[PDB]
Amino acid sequence: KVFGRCELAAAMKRHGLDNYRGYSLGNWVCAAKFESNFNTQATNRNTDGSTDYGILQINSRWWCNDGRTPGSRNLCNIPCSALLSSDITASVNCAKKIVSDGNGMNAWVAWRNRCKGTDVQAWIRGCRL
Ligand code: NA
Repeated sequence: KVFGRCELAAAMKRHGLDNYRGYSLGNWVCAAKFESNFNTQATNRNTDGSTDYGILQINSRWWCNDGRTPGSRNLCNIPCSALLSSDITASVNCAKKIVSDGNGMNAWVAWRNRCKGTDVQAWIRGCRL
Protein backbone atom coordinates (compact mmCIF):
# COMPACT_ATOMS: atom_id res chain seq x y z
CA LYS A 1 0.00 0.00 0.00
CA VAL A 2 1.21 3.57 -0.82
CA PHE A 3 -0.32 5.71 1.98
CA GLY A 4 -1.41 9.30 1.51
CA ARG A 5 0.45 11.68 3.91
CA CYS A 6 -2.70 12.54 6.02
CA GLU A 7 -3.89 8.87 5.71
CA LEU A 8 -0.61 7.69 7.23
CA ALA A 9 -0.74 10.46 9.92
CA ALA A 10 -4.26 9.23 10.96
CA ALA A 11 -3.14 5.54 11.02
CA MET A 12 0.00 6.43 13.09
CA LYS A 13 -2.08 8.62 15.50
CA ARG A 14 -4.70 5.85 15.90
CA HIS A 15 -1.85 3.39 16.85
CA GLY A 16 -0.43 5.68 19.63
CA LEU A 17 2.69 7.00 17.77
CA ASP A 18 1.80 10.75 18.08
CA ASN A 19 4.13 12.08 20.89
CA TYR A 20 5.37 8.50 21.56
CA ARG A 21 8.67 8.97 23.56
CA GLY A 22 8.05 12.74 23.01
CA TYR A 23 8.11 12.55 19.16
CA SER A 24 5.24 14.59 17.54
CA LEU A 25 3.26 12.92 14.72
CA GLY A 26 5.08 15.17 12.16
CA ASN A 27 8.40 13.45 13.09
CA TRP A 28 6.99 9.93 12.37
CA VAL A 29 5.38 11.01 9.05
CA CYS A 30 8.67 12.75 8.01
CA ALA A 31 10.65 9.54 8.89
CA ALA A 32 8.16 7.40 6.85
CA LYS A 33 8.41 9.84 3.87
CA PHE A 34 12.25 9.55 3.56
CA GLU A 35 12.47 5.85 4.66
CA SER A 36 9.69 4.41 2.41
CA ASN A 37 7.93 7.29 0.52
CA PHE A 38 4.89 5.94 2.48
CA ASN A 39 5.15 2.51 0.67
CA THR A 40 4.40 -0.41 3.12
CA GLN A 41 6.09 -2.82 0.58
CA ALA A 42 9.50 -0.96 0.57
CA THR A 43 12.56 -3.25 1.10
CA ASN A 44 16.22 -2.05 0.92
CA ARG A 45 19.40 -4.19 1.37
CA ASN A 46 22.05 -2.73 3.76
CA THR A 47 25.86 -3.03 3.14
CA ASP A 48 26.07 -5.43 6.19
CA GLY A 49 23.69 -7.89 4.37
CA SER A 50 20.72 -7.05 6.66
CA THR A 51 17.49 -5.70 5.07
CA ASP A 52 15.18 -2.77 5.98
CA TYR A 53 11.41 -3.50 5.74
CA GLY A 54 8.25 -1.42 5.37
CA ILE A 55 7.03 2.14 6.06
CA LEU A 56 9.75 2.75 8.70
CA GLN A 57 12.53 0.56 7.12
CA ILE A 58 12.94 -1.66 10.25
CA ASN A 59 16.30 -3.57 10.09
CA SER A 60 16.52 -7.43 10.18
CA ARG A 61 19.93 -7.01 12.03
CA TRP A 62 18.02 -6.41 15.40
CA TRP A 63 14.21 -6.18 15.11
CA CYS A 64 12.64 -8.81 12.75
CA ASN A 65 13.49 -12.24 11.32
CA ASP A 66 14.07 -12.63 7.55
CA GLY A 67 16.12 -15.92 7.82
CA ARG A 68 19.05 -14.34 5.84
CA THR A 69 20.78 -12.07 8.45
CA PRO A 70 23.55 -14.16 10.08
CA GLY A 71 24.10 -13.29 13.78
CA SER A 72 21.05 -11.03 13.85
CA ARG A 73 18.35 -10.60 16.55
CA ASN A 74 14.50 -10.54 16.22
CA LEU A 75 13.71 -8.16 19.14
CA CYS A 76 10.14 -7.40 17.85
CA ASN A 77 9.51 -11.20 17.60
CA ILE A 78 8.03 -10.87 14.07
CA PRO A 79 8.82 -12.11 10.56
CA CYS A 80 10.16 -9.10 8.58
CA SER A 81 7.45 -9.86 5.95
CA ALA A 82 4.86 -8.83 8.66
CA LEU A 83 6.39 -5.30 8.33
CA LEU A 84 5.32 -5.02 4.61
CA SER A 85 1.54 -5.42 5.35
CA SER A 86 -1.04 -2.74 4.32
CA ASP A 87 -1.97 -2.71 8.10
CA ILE A 88 0.82 -0.78 9.93
CA THR A 89 0.08 -2.31 13.41
CA ALA A 90 3.30 -4.48 13.43
CA SER A 91 5.58 -1.68 12.04
CA VAL A 92 4.18 0.71 14.72
CA ASN A 93 4.49 -1.86 17.59
CA CYS A 94 8.08 -2.59 16.50
CA ALA A 95 8.96 1.17 16.00
CA LYS A 96 7.79 1.84 19.64
CA LYS A 97 10.48 -0.67 20.77
CA ILE A 98 13.18 0.85 18.44
CA VAL A 99 12.55 4.49 19.54
CA SER A 100 12.66 3.24 23.23
CA ASP A 101 16.17 1.64 22.85
CA GLY A 102 18.16 4.75 24.09
CA ASN A 103 18.85 6.94 20.98
CA GLY A 104 15.21 8.02 20.28
CA MET A 105 14.50 8.61 16.54
CA ASN A 106 18.29 8.83 15.72
CA ALA A 107 17.90 5.01 15.13
CA TRP A 108 16.44 6.18 11.74
CA VAL A 109 19.45 7.77 9.95
CA ALA A 110 17.03 9.45 7.39
CA TRP A 111 15.14 10.98 10.36
CA ARG A 112 18.44 12.39 11.80
CA ASN A 113 19.70 13.58 8.35
CA ARG A 114 16.39 14.90 6.86
CA CYS A 115 13.73 15.48 9.65
CA LYS A 116 15.57 16.27 12.91
CA GLY A 117 15.44 20.03 13.72
CA THR A 118 13.20 20.82 10.67
CA ASP A 119 9.56 22.07 10.57
CA VAL A 120 8.10 18.52 10.96
CA GLN A 121 4.52 19.84 11.65
CA ALA A 122 4.40 20.73 7.87
CA TRP A 123 4.03 16.91 7.41
CA ILE A 124 0.60 16.97 9.20
CA ARG A 125 -0.45 20.39 7.71
CA GLY A 126 -4.07 20.35 6.39
CA CYS A 127 -4.71 16.88 7.98
CA ARG A 128 -8.08 16.25 9.71
CA LEU A 129 -6.74 14.49 12.86
NA1 NA B 1 17.09 -10.71 12.33
